[PDB]
Amino acid sequence: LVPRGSHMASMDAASDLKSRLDKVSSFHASFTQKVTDGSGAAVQEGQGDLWVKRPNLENWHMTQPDESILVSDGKTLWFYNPFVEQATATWLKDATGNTPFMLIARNQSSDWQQYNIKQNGDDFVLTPKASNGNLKQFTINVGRDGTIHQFSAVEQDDQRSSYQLKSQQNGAVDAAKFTFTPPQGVTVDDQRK
Amino acid sequence: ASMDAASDLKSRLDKVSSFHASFTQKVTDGSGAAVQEGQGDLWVKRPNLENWHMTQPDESILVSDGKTLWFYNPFVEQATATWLKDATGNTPFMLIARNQSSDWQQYNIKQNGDDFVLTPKASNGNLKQFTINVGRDGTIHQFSAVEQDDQRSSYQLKSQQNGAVDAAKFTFTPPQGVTVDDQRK
Repeated sequence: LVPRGSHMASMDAASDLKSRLDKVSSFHASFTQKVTDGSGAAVQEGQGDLWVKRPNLENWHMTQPDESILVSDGKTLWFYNPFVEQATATWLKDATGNTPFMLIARNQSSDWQQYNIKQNGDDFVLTPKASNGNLKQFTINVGRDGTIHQFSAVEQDDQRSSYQLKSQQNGAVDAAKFTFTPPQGVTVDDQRK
Repeated sequence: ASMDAASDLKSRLDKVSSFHASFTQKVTDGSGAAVQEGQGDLWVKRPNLENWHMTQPDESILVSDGKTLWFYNPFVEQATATWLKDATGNTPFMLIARNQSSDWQQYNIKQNGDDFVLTPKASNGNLKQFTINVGRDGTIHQFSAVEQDDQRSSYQLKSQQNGAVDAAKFTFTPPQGVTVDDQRK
């Protein structure tokens, strides 16, 4: 019913272009180049080559107090409850909740520019520009070295979640523990249509 | 004032690319009801940056790690380093390599099958125009670019060999006996 307007047609095009390119995370190509000064006269020709490695997605893994987990490979968000042996898969794009963890882990200008952000020293307070009720509020404390010390989040139904972080070990961890395969026996609700 | 805050936040966060933290969490109603409490663990691996390496017709090379753009002319034994931020030109290669939504959302974009034509929203930019042909599988077949001076560069690509590329390629250290002009302030 609501027609496809120019702004959406452009968004759909950006999105398809992106999904195509998402399929190749690295490649090598030979090319032929041809330059033109402005008028049309052939300024230059030649052969060359190009290597590209695209960014990886962000990854995260959180263990709740109840010992159930949330795992993200950047596409899927997996939720797993080892006590009841139940697992839920959902595309991250359609995921709901856990936005602080997504913001924390992605650290992208473009996610940050969706908020009004005041800064007092190491403390930052973020109010959403688009007040649709995704996150009513988000607060975070980050050292100069980038260590996150604490943060809190207000959901749209005024549900507040606060976190105080300790024992912050930097240094890498193996990508295999950010990819989740339901263990034998676990009921899977795969909501990825 | 909001945009300095966003930047500094990001820049603090850029210093760390992975971490493990233990935490204590507390959850609340609108009222203030102590719905939850306990300890838990968080692991994060941040995105790494894009990388590209390009050999020009004249055999000079452009290498990018996401922060620095190195330009090296082995014939005259001269290399230039410049922050990628401060860089001018080579926008097509940055876009191809980054493949970020937010970079694509800076252009009005029309599609016809595999062909896409892009014109910048923010008309004060590097690129007057950018054209690219991408297959369903993500192979880039050709593209072309018009700079602000009406100059036009076209590329026709072949031999697209996907699969891992040695990360030798994307880190550049000036060779001994090459004169470096480090423009990074």
